[PDB]
Amino acid sequence: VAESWCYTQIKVVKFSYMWTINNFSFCREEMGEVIKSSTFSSGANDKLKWCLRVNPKGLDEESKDYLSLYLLLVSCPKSEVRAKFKFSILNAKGEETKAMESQRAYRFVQGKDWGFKKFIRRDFLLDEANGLLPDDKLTLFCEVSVVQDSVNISGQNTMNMVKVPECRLADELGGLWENSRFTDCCLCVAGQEFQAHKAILAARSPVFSAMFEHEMEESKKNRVEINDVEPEVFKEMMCFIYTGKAPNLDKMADDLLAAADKYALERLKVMCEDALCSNLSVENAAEILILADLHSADQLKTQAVDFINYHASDVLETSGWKSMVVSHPHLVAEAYRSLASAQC
Amino acid sequence: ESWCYTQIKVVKFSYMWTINNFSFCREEMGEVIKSSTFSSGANDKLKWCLRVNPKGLDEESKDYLSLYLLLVSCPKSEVRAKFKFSILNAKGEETKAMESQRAYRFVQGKDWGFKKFIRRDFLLDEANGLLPDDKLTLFCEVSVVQDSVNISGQNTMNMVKVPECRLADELGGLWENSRFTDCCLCVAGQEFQAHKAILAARSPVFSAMFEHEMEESKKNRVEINDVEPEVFKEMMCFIYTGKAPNLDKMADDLLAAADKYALERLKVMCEDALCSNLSVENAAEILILADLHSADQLKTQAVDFINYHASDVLETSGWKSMVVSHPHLVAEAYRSLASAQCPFL
Repeated sequence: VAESWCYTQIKVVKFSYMWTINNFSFCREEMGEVIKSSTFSSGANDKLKWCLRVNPKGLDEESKDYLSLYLLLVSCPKSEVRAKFKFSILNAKGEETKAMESQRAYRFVQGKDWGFKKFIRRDFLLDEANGLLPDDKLTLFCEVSVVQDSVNISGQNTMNMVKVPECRLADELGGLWENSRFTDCCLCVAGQEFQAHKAILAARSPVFSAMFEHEMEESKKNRVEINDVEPEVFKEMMCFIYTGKAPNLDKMADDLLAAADKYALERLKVMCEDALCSNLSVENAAEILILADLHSADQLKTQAVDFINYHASDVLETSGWKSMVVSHPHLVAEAYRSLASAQC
Repeated sequence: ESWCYTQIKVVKFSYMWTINNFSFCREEMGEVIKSSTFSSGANDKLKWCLRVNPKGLDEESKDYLSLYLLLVSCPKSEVRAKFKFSILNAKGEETKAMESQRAYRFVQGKDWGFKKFIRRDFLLDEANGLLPDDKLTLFCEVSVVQDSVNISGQNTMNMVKVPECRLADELGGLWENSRFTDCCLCVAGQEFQAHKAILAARSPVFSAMFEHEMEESKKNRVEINDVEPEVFKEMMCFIYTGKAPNLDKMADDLLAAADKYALERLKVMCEDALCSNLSVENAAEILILADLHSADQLKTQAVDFINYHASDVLETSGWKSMVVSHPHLVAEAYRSLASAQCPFL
């Protein structure tokens, strides 16, 4: 309807970073002495690289009590990148208070530097009443808004007289479980019967498939001894194997995660990690560390280490952490190495 | 999320210096009191010192006492330093002492400092309380700072990220290894292997006769002749890999196979591929194929194309061939035209 479908959508890659200028009150690398930062990227593939250039005393003498900051593009593929940036003045609580943003999105090319002359006054930063230098530490928050804005669409306005269902590989196999049809062999776990067959299980499971052919199916095809999981978790992985999804996640993520680690099912591991990553807590941190370590969830190890870094004030005395300490010296050694060396 | 950090290392150390009986020292010297060396902070890396001039080295310093600081030893020529000095607050005096405003480069063996301090008699004046037991206490703070930084930081994190979904890898991976050879189907000479449950699920027609309680005999001597082996391989690739890159040039045979196997999905993709294949010279053949295969969507598209391009479609002899061979098609086309064109004589 309406012939054309002009739906021009603007793609804005928004991402922000924060500074840490140690003891700015007496750095005094002024009047042309260049200072750089850590190069940073948006994360969406490696094309864009920025480096800051701060002048405590700005170039030219007109910015005597004023400072000017310039963002420089070190190198990028030639695409005439257009982007927008903003900065702010920060408080002790780490929230932007006096936020100033660039009026327009500035066109960038390789090696070009864009910034505002006399960006901000020196004395207001140095004002004691404003409290912008807690422990003489200066923080500066920047929010980049790189925009591509390169999209052209033509056509088509197909009325779609016939509705085409998508691929039916999952639901057709998903609906066969309750019917329990075409099950050649038996399958019992923890004394409860779950009628399934080894063909599709072998097809959708390399571990069992390797285990299937090697000197069991000749004799013990009908009965296979499974005890690592209770039926409530085995049915969940069964549903995941056939349907391709495990909707009952949050209530039973942990034991599902352990079962996935036993069978080396990476997708189950990461999605259970997603379920449990949001559930990080002071009281539950220790058992999360132990479960991640036993399951070799390195990413969950890192996130839990970060949680301990941010909550060392209270997590350390928790009885779970003490149990981890007495039981798992290696975990606490790793935590000490991370929080000591990387942080300092 | 960067964690810029940007450490700027500074080592603030100090060196108290106290001269016993300062009144008597003014006479038995004219130039310098070379003090002892000192170090602290970073593992005693740097040796520093100082020397006062109770009597001025030069005429300018004859008016004002000079405490002109010196460097003893250092590894690097470039050493930026801020040095502040005062009295050791015996009474209440945290003022009256100056500062070094600008960071100066301290090279090996060189001396640097200030010299305009105080009048000599005023310093010796007891009213100012600068002679505790005839001693001169100093609170000499030195702050060395370094070529900037040690940048980074990074703070690269966005949740945890997940691997690619693994529906197709399991099917494709098993086929490549050629493991679990459940059956050997010999069709057109070439031998093809496959499994039971997946073929039954994807193809209901294959599931039809294998549901009749006979499977072992048929698999050993399966009869497949309506479809060429190449289209069978294309079917295998579409089922397992999930793509049919060369479907465009084999739509007719693949569409016929889908009709035989009652594959609505494959038939739909075949019709869609054939939709963007109509030309001005072979429209009759496409319409005949659509009618034979009961392609309702393709048949309707062909009818619309003919209605639009009848000025040239009827010119070709294919229309006359259809008229002679298929009178019922002409009859129903005329019925549709008359019903659609109610007005006009």
